[PDB]
Amino acid sequence: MDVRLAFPLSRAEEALPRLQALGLGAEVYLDPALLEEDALFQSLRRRFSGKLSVHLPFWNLDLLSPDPEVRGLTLRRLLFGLDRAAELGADRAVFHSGIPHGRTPEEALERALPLAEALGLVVRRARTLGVRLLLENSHEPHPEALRPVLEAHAGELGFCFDAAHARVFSRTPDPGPWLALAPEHLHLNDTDGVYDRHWNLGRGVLGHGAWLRPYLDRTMVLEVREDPEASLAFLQALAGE
Ligand SMILES: [Zn+2]
Ligand SMILES: [Zn+2]
Ligand SMILES: [Zn+2]
Repeated sequence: MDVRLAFPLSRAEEALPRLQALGLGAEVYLDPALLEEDALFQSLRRRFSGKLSVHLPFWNLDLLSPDPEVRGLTLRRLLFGLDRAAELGADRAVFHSGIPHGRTPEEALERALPLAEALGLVVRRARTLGVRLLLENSHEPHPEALRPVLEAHAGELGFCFDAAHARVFSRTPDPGPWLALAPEHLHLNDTDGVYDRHWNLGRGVLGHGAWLRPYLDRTMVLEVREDPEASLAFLQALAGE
């Protein structure tokens, strides 16, 4: 199994020893404040070899923001993040759609093709660099608003499924409709069904045993804020039956 630990670049020193010890890959979140810090990228690239992907910046970003300066910043953040991903030898880079929380299905759907268009330069940059670009669900109420973005890009854009985001932020809490988008990348954790807890698998309400087994051959990222061993042990028991 390709199982990776999520951590911010800002906590790499702290997460690396634990990665080694558990034989995990990495998905590194590119702290916007740290994007220009050449030495941190050099240090990481030397100190880790093993499968690596990145989470592109996302906080307060949206390619379709009504604020033109936010749109500009968002584009710069995604493109620079992709440069850094390539430097770290990342296979994949994950990003959010930028959709605000609480849009209606109609509002989310209307953003789909404008988003596909706005992603033109980002998809092109990823292609040039040899980095696979993945869109993750966040606040979309239903997977139908992501489907046209994927289709417009005709296989050049992949999907990362985060089940907790569907459960706590969307109007489609069941994993089924989201799984129908064929995620190649899974963001794994558990939640109480109220907050995006980033707890270990087995600790919450998502019932991964009921739906996750078919996806164990895909890249899985433990997006867990506590020690991730319990999730790795969950995955291993799931894999053995
Ligand atoms: Zn994410
Ligand atoms: Zn996620
Ligand atoms: Zn989350």
